Parts: sequence; C-alpha cells; structure tokens
Amino acid sequence: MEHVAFGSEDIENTLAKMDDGQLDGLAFGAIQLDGDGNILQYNAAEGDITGRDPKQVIGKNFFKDVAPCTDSPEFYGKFKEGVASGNLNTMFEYTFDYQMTPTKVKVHMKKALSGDSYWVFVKRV
Ligand SMILES: *C(=O)/C=C\c1ccc(O)cc1
Repeated sequence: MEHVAFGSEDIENTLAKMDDGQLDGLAFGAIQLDGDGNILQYNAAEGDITGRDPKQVIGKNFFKDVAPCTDSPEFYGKFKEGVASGNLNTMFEYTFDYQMTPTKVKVHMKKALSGDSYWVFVKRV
C-alpha cells in the first residue's frame, strides 16, 4: 500500500508522482478534477464509498453529473472560489447521500501541484 496520510501537509507533492494504478493503492478516496469540475482521475477507494466504477465516471462532471448534493455553497461554492483564487486548501465533513445510503465523510480539497487540477480526498468518519 502507498504510505500517504490523509491530510498530510505535502500530499500534493507525493501524489504528483503517482499514475492511476498507484492511486488505487491509497488508504482514502482520491479524485482529480480540472478547473471545470471534470474528472481526470478517480481511485477505487472513492468507488468503495459511492458505488461508481472508477473508469466509468472519469470524463464526467463531478458537480453537474456525478455528485449533485455537492452542488451547494458548502462544497461546489468553496471549489469554484478556490479555482478562481488559484489557491485552495480546505477540510470539512459532509454527508454523501445521492442514490446511496447517507454516508458521512471527511473531505479535503487542495490545489494540485499541476497547472489546472484540484484534488478531492475523502475518507469515512
Ligand atoms: C453527493 O452527491 C455526494 C457524493 C456522491 C458522489 C457520487 C455518488 O454516486 C453519490 C454521492
């Protein structure tokens, strides 16, 4: 397994070196979106939480297509504020409940070392 801690301070650096295969080796959910909320990477752990087959949701829009409950000032709004600012690093709990058993999760959004990419780390609480 990949030894990366959820919430680590230099995580963006650590995952920068990871391909899709290795990303599935993480101990938590990992999603990489571009500036518009489209899905670039999506590991199996995140699939374990929501029920999405990793390969099937990539290319989809997270907020419009995949996770509509996250479309609110409390999630999507924080994301759109960060992209525009060119800086994002916020952690907060949330309840995943669209087409699934309400699952309470801890969410960590942070700008990736890459140009226009943003990470969404999730773990059960
Ligand atoms: C709200 O909709 C939050 C998370 C989420 C993501 C994917 C799926 O399928 C359900 C729920």
